[PDB]
Amino acid sequence: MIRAVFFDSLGTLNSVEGAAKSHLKIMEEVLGDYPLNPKTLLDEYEKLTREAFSNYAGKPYRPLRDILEEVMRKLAEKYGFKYPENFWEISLRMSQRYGELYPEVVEVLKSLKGKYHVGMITDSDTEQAMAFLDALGIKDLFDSITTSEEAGFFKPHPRIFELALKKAGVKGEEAVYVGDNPVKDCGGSKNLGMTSILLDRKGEKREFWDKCDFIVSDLREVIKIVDELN
Ligand SMILES: [Mg+2]
Repeated sequence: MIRAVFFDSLGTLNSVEGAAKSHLKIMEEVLGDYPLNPKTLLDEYEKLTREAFSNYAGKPYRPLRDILEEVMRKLAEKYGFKYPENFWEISLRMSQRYGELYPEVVEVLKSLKGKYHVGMITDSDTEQAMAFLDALGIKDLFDSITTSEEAGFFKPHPRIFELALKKAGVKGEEAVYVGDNPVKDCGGSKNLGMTSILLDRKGEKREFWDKCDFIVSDLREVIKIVDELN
């Protein structure tokens, strides 16, 4: 039976309308006064990271700090603004301020907790992951936090799911994984036997609904699915 429920972080629990805001303010901070539109830097930044996250998918871990910094240095040299050494520090500050949870998050974690092992599986560095959960105040709502730094590999590599299943002591078939990336989340968890639930609040990922077992648009639908399976 289902004795565990695992969630992704970005795009699943934190409001993308909140991450987007934070990132804009990060770039505004880095610039300010400099004759470059902050929104233009943001879009170029997102393009570069997207490519970096694409190139490391399912491969050996490498500090996200070094990756994201190679990108900013690239952009600073390209546009001529001062590379902020405290880029990593400024990033966190803006997250803790403008980053927020989707409305039903606490509600859902509470229900699943107690009766089912509740864990997190993220590609983020371990320290970044802790500070983040601590900022949104949901650290103690999890029984386990599993990261790529700990597994040595990024999603969808199987090792990051295996490790989370071990920390829990359950078998893949006895576990569920909730995420918003059809291939990285659902495709990855699937290789371990886990039951996959794709979150798609905007109803856009219709094109990739088949790669997943279930499709929800509100995390409250997960408690339903679980019991239905038990
Ligand atoms: Mg995601």
